[PDB]
Amino acid sequence: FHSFSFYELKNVTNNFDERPIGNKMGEGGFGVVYKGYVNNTTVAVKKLAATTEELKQQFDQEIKVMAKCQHENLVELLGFSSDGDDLCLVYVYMPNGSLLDRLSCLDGTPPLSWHMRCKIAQGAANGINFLHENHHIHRDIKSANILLDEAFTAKISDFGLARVMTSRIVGTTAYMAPEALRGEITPKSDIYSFGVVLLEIITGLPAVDEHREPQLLLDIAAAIEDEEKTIEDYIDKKMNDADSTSVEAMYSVASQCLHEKKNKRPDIKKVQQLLQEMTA
Ligand SMILES: CCOc1cc2nn(CC(=O)N3CCN(C)CC3)cc2cc1NC(=O)c1cccc(C(F)(F)F)n1
Repeated sequence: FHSFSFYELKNVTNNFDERPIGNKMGEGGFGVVYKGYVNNTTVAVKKLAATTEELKQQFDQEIKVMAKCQHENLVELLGFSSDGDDLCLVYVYMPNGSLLDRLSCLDGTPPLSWHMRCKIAQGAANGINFLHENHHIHRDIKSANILLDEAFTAKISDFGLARVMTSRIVGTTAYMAPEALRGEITPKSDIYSFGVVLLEIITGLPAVDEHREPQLLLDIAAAIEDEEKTIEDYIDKKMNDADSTSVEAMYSVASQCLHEKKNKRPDIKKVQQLLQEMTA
């Protein structure tokens, strides 16, 4: 971890080339992620962009929680830049991008095997466990914020909103718990959001598709629980190694996570155990 010059980060991203394939790898609400090469390693450079004050607060927060953090299932922050006109965060490069992009087979990548999906589910849950052990709430758990390294190891990203009620309601609505949408801040909200990620993994479908019926993946769960559908009907067809048994084990974990009453949901510790029993 050390301070980078804005102009060094500009240089290694070809002046922040927004063309893909180009240096642009992804983007979100809080900025664009660029491929760079600094020191003697390939790096991800997140140039932050929209409130200018809230943006700087999310920047300082990310640094405060991740500056010294090292974990198997969390991204590694290598440094930052605030000396230029734009705020930049620099991470270790995740060559296999986001769980979302790999579930979508973006840029012609092969579909993730059920085996790969199970290990990624366990990894992410191990990442969320470490945060809850250290009394951190993520507040933005989703397939886009689960990155995959050279070995498809799950790495949780985005700690800008990482932390009771609140005034400014923040997060990705497709993944947010009912109480999180009301402004409640609790680690039980992360468990819910993880439940939506498990539905994405089982189905290969994004949490929200405006051109889909139903539009929210949450409804598919609701439809299955009301005996109209079975999970069997929504299992990702782009797999050859998926067994109904272990699929239903993961769906059972997803269902418990997606309980509308926060207190009925399992803790992250119970989620890990149920996901281990799934494979063991
Ligand atoms: C945030 C998603 O951004 C990325 C997308 C990526 N895609 N590809 C692969 C890729 O482009 N292709 C080309 C064709 N081959 C076949 C394979 C797929 C690697 C990616 C790495 C990405 N990000 C990071 O490394 C990263 C790491 C830590 C923190 C962050 C943060 F966002 F928080 F800032 N980002």
